Amino acid sequence: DQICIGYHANNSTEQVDTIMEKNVTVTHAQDILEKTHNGKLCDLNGVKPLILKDCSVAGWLLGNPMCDEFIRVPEWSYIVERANPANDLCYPGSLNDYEELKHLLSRINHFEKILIIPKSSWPNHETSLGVSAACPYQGAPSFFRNVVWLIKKNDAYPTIKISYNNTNREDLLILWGIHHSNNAEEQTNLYKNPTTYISVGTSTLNQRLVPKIATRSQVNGQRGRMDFFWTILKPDDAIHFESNGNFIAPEYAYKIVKKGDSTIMKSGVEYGHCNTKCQTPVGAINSSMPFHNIHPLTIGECPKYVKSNKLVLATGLRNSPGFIEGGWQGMVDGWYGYHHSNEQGSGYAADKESTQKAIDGVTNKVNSIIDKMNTQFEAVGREFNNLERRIENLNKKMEDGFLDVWTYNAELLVLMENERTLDFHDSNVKNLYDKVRLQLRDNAKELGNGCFEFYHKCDNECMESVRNGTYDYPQYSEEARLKRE
Amino acid sequence: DQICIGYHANNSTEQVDTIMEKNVTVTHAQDILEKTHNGKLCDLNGVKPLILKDCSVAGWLLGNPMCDEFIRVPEWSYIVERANPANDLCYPGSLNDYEELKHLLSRINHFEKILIIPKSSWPNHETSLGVSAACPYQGAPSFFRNVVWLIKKNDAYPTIKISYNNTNREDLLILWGIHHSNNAEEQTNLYKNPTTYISVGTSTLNQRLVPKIATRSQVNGQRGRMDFFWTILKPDDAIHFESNGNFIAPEYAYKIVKKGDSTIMKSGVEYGHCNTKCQTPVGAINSSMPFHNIHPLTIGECPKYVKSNKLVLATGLRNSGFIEGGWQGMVDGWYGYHHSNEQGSGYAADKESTQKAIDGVTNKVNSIIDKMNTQFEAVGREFNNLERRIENLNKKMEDGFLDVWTYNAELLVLMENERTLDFHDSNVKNLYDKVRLQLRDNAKELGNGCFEFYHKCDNECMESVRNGTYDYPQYSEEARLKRE
Amino acid sequence: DQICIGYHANNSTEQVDTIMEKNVTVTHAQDILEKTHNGKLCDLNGVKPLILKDCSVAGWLLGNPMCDEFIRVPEWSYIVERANPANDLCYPGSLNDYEELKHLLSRINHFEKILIIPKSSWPNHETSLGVSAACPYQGAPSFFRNVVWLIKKNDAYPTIKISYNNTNREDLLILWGIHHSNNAEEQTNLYKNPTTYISVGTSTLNQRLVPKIATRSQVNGQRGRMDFFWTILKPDDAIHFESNGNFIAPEYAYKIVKKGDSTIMKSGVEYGHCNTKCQTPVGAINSSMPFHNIHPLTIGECPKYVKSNKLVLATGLRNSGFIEGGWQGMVDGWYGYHHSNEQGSGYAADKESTQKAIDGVTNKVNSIIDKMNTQFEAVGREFNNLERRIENLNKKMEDGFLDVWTYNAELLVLMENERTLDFHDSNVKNLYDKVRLQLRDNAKELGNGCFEFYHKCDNECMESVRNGTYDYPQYSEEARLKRE
Ligand SMILES: CC(=O)N[C@H]1[C@H](O[C@@H]2[C@@H](O)[C@H](O)O[C@H](CO)[C@@H]2O)O[C@H](CO)[C@@H](O[C@@H]2O[C@H](CO[C@]3(C(=O)O)C[C@H](O)[C@@H](NC(C)=O)[C@H]([C@H](O)[C@H](O)CO)O3)[C@H](O)[C@H](O)[C@H]2O)[C@@H]1O
Ligand SMILES: CC(=O)N[C@H]1[C@H](O[C@@H]2[C@@H](O)[C@H](O)O[C@H](CO)[C@@H]2O)O[C@H](CO)[C@@H](O[C@@H]2O[C@H](CO[C@]3(C(=O)O)C[C@H](O)[C@@H](NC(C)=O)[C@H]([C@H](O)[C@H](O)CO)O3)[C@H](O)[C@H](O)[C@H]2O)[C@@H]1O
Ligand SMILES: CC(=O)N[C@@H]1[C@@H](O)[C@H](O[C@@H]2O[C@H](CO[C@]3(C(=O)O)C[C@H](O)[C@@H](NC(C)=O)[C@H]([C@H](O)[C@H](O)CO)O3)[C@H](O)[C@H](O)[C@H]2O)[C@@H](CO)O[C@H]1O
Ligand SMILES: *[C@@H]1O[C@H](CO)[C@@H](O)[C@H](O)[C@H]1NC(C)=O
Ligand SMILES: *[C@@H]1O[C@H](CO)[C@@H](O)[C@H](O)[C@H]1NC(C)=O
Ligand SMILES: *[C@@H]1O[C@H](CO)[C@@H](O)[C@H](O)[C@H]1NC(C)=O
Ligand SMILES: *[C@@H]1O[C@H](CO)[C@@H](O)[C@H](O)[C@H]1NC(C)=O
Ligand SMILES: *[C@@H]1O[C@H](CO)[C@@H](O)[C@H](O)[C@H]1NC(C)=O
Ligand SMILES: *[C@@H]1O[C@H](CO)[C@@H](O)[C@H](O)[C@H]1NC(C)=O
Ligand SMILES: *[C@@H]1O[C@H](CO)[C@@H](O)[C@H](O)[C@H]1NC(C)=O
Ligand SMILES: *[C@@H]1O[C@H](CO)[C@@H](O)[C@H](O)[C@H]1NC(C)=O
Ligand SMILES: *[C@@H]1O[C@H](CO)[C@@H](O)[C@H](O)[C@H]1NC(C)=O
Repeated sequence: DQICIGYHANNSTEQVDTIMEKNVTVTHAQDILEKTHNGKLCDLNGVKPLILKDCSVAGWLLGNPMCDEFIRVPEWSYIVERANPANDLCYPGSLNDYEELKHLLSRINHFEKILIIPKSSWPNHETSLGVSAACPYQGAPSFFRNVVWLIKKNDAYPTIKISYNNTNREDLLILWGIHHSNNAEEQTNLYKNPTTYISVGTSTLNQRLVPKIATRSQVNGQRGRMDFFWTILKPDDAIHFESNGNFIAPEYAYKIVKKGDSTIMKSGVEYGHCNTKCQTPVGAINSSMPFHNIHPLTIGECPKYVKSNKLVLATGLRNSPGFIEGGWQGMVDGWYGYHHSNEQGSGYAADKESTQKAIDGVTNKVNSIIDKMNTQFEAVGREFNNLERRIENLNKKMEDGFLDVWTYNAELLVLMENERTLDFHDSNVKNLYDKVRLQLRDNAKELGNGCFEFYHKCDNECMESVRNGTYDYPQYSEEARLKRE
Repeated sequence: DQICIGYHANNSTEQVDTIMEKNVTVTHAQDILEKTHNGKLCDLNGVKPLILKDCSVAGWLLGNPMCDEFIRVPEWSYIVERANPANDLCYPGSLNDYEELKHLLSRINHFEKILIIPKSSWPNHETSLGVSAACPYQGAPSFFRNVVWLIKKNDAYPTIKISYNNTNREDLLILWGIHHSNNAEEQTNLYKNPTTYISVGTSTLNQRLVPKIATRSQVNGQRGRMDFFWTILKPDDAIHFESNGNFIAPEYAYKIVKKGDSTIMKSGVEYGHCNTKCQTPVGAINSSMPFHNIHPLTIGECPKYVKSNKLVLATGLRNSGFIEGGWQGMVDGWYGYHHSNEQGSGYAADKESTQKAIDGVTNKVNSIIDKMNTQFEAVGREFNNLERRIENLNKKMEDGFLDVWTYNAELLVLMENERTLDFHDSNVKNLYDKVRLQLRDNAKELGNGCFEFYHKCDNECMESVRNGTYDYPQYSEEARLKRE
Repeated sequence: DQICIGYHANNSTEQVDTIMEKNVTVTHAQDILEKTHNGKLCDLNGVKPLILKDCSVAGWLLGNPMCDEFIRVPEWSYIVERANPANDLCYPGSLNDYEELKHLLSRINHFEKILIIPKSSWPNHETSLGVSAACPYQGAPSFFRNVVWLIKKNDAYPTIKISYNNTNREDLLILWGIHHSNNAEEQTNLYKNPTTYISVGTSTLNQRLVPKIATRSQVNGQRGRMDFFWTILKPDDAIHFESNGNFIAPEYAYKIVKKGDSTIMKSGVEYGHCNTKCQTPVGAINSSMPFHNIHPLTIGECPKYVKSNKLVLATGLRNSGFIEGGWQGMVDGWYGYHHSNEQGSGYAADKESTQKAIDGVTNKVNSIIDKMNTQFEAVGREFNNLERRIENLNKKMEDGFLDVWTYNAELLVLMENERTLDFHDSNVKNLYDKVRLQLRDNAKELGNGCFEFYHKCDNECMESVRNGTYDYPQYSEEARLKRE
């Protein structure tokens, strides 16, 4: 006749590492690292991204003939660009502050193309001959759709003086450019005048562009270049152009309303008609876990990126194949409990109160570590050019330093807390064993294995009497007194 | 006749959370989060700020007529500027490298205006016509006080060639500028010469400026523009100017002595006459706590900013089981005993056990506070509209450290509070063990944290049990015959 | 008559602090902070540094006569410049994007100087008169060796139009330059061409340079200046120069193959002919420790820099559940017993319990060391005077991380030290409870961790209780009357 107190055992193969012990198989565990993604590019917080297909932001904006004339998506959360975009700037050249303009255009709440300077405005210049082979539409020479390459008319290029007053209530993005000639003959042939200039003026802008006529390498079959420039014209301000040649004049402009900032994501995954709080170039993370290892360049409210394959928190008990030699595989209905083997039968019992008290606390342990990382803001990727490598290395030092801080702190926290959890489980059993110690002072002997040697007989009902804390010690005290022999 | 053990209880309503348990009332606690500021702007480590009031750095350096002429103070710890300063470049234009100038001027050990090029130095040029409505003073057109807008004299503008050798043993901040005419007629009207230049050269400078005669939009009623430039002439170098028009010449310069940095603060709070090691745009912080939630953009040896409303550390016992709860009747300690005797009944406290615990939890709180390193850091936003990528980097940095310090501080608190509550429980159970070992069969294990005396213990006996000097041989026979 | 459960004591003078207790003398400890360096500049992962000595990256690159040697290292891992290199640009001027060039050049896999434009290519110009006293060689006017200063021939300077196609499969770093003369006479007496230009064109480059004839200050005896420029010619592109005069033309160029990044180190210590994974400006760190306090500016796979001077982890026990403890006699374990009978008295140790403690504390120490993730990094200052806002961002980032690692590492030591000392206390209590449970009735507990055998037990039964093989029915209640 004896009563026993032990812990639970199941068939789990999951192991956890603690600060002092490694590879400790436990009954229950919880990974706080997310490794699952959608494999698709989703909407970010309800807004659809801008997916440019093998075209760059410059190509799309300036109107490369090989790009969708109108995306007519007025709003986007992020811009999706392929790694090495194909079409780009068909006529060789450059766009000023490109990387800044891209940051400006990463998240837009209104985008609408408008016609600010119609070709009718150029009565003494040729608007139809400004085309090239480097800019093709269906094999045919063409040019950027949103600008106008003006050339001489009647061997004469009269000085242009045109102004546009932004009557709209929205800011305007206005793009224009300068054509660099190749020799003096080419200069006079397109623009009668040999010495040329472009002057651009707004309330904040004061620009003097002058063409550079030199020998250059051939790119897309052209040795000349075209440098482009942009400005943001505020409501009720006016832009003032003046030139006598080499002018790539604006024809269309863009109404921008910008309330937020994002980044240009470089990815090739397809739009999945989904929504997500966190987008990575490889797929979307819908998770609440504090840490992830999917991809560094996330956008949105994301878990912290760590260099870890697994971060498993123990939520259970040491599994089995110290007074309590091991756990009971037969106690399938509890975490802490009792065992009896009286004259009538032998059975396994579970301590509901002690069990729930621990299940609540251990889940509170996981939820605390999970939910205290409520610090989730917005994020960005890569945005620096070839002569900005020092700032790029700055961003990399930062990302790596944060990588090291989160990974050390997360891996150590799991190790420190898992040691405490397993200890917390050990202390719970010992207090239960001390509960029956005080209930059966001399009416039972200390066997030492977590079991108690009943001098007197207990029925299955007396066993539930030691359990339930409903046992009378003087009821059987004299029987134990005689059992001493 | 019985003896018991029990922990102290208060009227405290303070609640702490642990890693496994939430909303646990305690008798004592401490918040390691600073939440208060003095509501004023103060001297930082003894040095008064420079409060440009509705003036920008540009309009104070150049002489805007609506800004303060004199530099009252030769040194400052930080600059305070309003959000959208009203008096800035009154004539429309620009100041080169303005953010870097601002950063340079943000903390200065010595600033002193000096006249470098007297207005007498310009005999064949006009020194008095160079005003504008855009820069008004007392109802009349004026201009920046620290430079000169030279104009033609007798319909002629002789090519200027002037040099200034720095003989001041300290660096000099020198400013000049270029005037952008509006049309070829304006140009000859102010400077007879239609094509003009400005050549500035030092030991390190090689600059050539040319006006941009072009149609611009009216700002402050002018379509002209004035671009200003600057430089730091070293203590034995000379600056050489040459121009034949459009020259905004330097008249005054500043002797600079720079030994530290500390960004421009944007606040509208008034200057209280106080000192602080830590200044925010809303107020100053006088604290030794590790963490705070006052403002992101501090200056000085400040606590770490976190996104937390409170960081409370439990330093006491759980407030009102095996001990059946706490004793609100206990007044003179944290761990105590209960005499229940026919001679007398009362409460007593373990003097050493309590003091060992209050010293430890005090060491726990003091350790968390004292291990924080405070480095002088000036957090400010110093990037213009075409510098938004670098601003994003700074944001990511600020935001990352915020997320680290908040996560650590929140989890440190939860974790150490679970340990603090179990540390009180272990110290209590050790007192139960001391009494249990001294009286095995002489006392009875009631199980509710109390002992049942078979023997009748004097109030002198009761102290001996606490003193750890009970003699089981004294009346072990009493218990033998009592067990019936 | 007595057996006792006690712990080890030694003669260690090492103290560690804990979250609740300070200056706790322990038996064994481990400092996880590295403080020692060999005092030499070493190779990084088997690659030699490039130790420019009193020469700048521009002097070495452009071929300063005073620079001691031509190109000698074909691959490097980092560059070593002296704080203020003495040589640099012997003729006064500048080099465009010098700090971005120094970044690219910081870690180069392949580097080879090649002759791209021989002097035979300048028939109608003079390639021999392009010298200056500023570049002095051996007491004689000289000049940069990798670039040629072209001068008129027969009072004529015919326009240069020249193209170099990159026929190599490696990229080519090409440097050219422009000379700013001082007055219109010097311009004619050197280039016989009053208005001059320099156009440089590649597949990506489209430059126009025009001299600035202007009064400047004397540097190294020259009021003139030379501004140099560089570009990277890709493997099948060609560069095209055109120039009326003032051309400092490329003679030599460098084959570049770049496959990783580093930074430039400012140090004066010398090569030790050693190899390391981690390099500071004062020496090299060969350590697995997670934290170090040597220098902030490290290149390589380094530990985290912290401000602390001691991070001592505790691996043993307190030094003078036995109340006194402090058994200086025990030498072969941490936990053990002590016997007392007619044969004699001596100390014994528990092998199974002690070993699991040593396994545990060392696995903790290893876990703290081993869980640190080290990335290759290069901490250096790469910003100029008009970049001090970026420098501050760097400083804030560095200083922000220093504060993060210092606090967390300090609390880690403190928290885990106190938990380890207390877990050892649980282990000696596990031994006492095992002994007390077996001696159910035949023995009394004295209170000091010891047990009084009423029925005196000799050497033979001491091993049975120790081994857990104690036979309770074998000898029992022999002398109940010993208690009387
Ligand atoms: C307008 C044109 O086609 N010019 C070509 C030139 O013809 C001259 C003619 O226009 C003029 O009236 O009379 C002179 C003789 O007095 C010439 O007959 O002949 C050159 C020699 O072959 C051509 O150069 C070639 O240009 C090629 C590129 O063609 C395009 C281009 O597709 O980019 C043709 C475009 O029509 C033209 N654009 C405009 C707006 O007129 C451009 C433009 O000239 C350049 O892009 C500006 O730099 O050029 C190849 O580059 C080829 O290698 C080159 O020989 C002239 O195109
Ligand atoms: C010096 C002056 O007042 N010029 C005004 C000009 O008068 C000319 C006269 O100076 C010359 O001798 O003879 C010609 C005819 O042969 C003229 O009579 O007349 C212009 C037409 O109204 C004025 O333009 C107006 O300028 C306004 C601004 O006035 C100020 C200013 O307050 O900024 C007046 C200042 O005295 C003057 N500064 C200097 C140093 O002389 C400036 C200066 O001209 C500009 O700032 C340079 O761009 O202008 C308004 O802008 C108004 O809209 C405009 O019509 C000439 O001011
Ligand atoms: C060859 C000669 O005699 N030139 C005369 C000048 O030497 C003299 O002005 C003086 O120039 C001095 C430095 O002389 C060099 C130099 O840079 O070291 C000597 C070089 O031969 C010469 N290089 C060329 C390509 O001609 C060089 C060059 O002229 C300048 O560097 C152009 O910037 O000058 C020194 O700086 C003296 O302080 C200065 O007086 C002038 C004026 O008298 O007449 C020249 O004939
Ligand atoms: C463990 O027990 C569950 C009970 O449903 C069973 O489904 C599962 O297959 C078992 N796993 C192994 C490895 O036996
Ligand atoms: C340089 O060489 C290759 C092969 O000869 C040729 O394809 C290329 O066009 C050349 N580039 C120039 C600018 O001459
Ligand atoms: C643009 O139009 C409005 C209304 O006619 C006017 O007030 C404003 O001054 C104009 N801006 C410019 C630069 O012309
Ligand atoms: C996202 O994760 C939560 C649990 O973290 C889950 O309940 C939810 O179904 C997931 N979202 C989608 C679209 O499946
Ligand atoms: C709690 O007790 C103290 C005196 O011990 C008293 O000053 C204080 O007002 C009391 N607080 C409450 C809420 O009763
Ligand atoms: C400035 O003054 C001192 C003494 O007159 C002189 O030694 C120095 O060369 C001068 N510096 C310049 C750039 O003229
Ligand atoms: C700052 O705080 C301390 C501690 O509360 C206080 O004694 C003092 O009055 C305050 N004084 C100053 C100068 O900040
Ligand atoms: C402590 O004992 C060791 C021998 O193991 C000895 O080398 C050392 O000098 C001793 N230190 C002191 C302070 O006695
Ligand atoms: C680094 O330290 C260990 C231990 O002292 C040593 O065995 C090893 O030789 C050292 N390696 C180098 C390259 O110095």
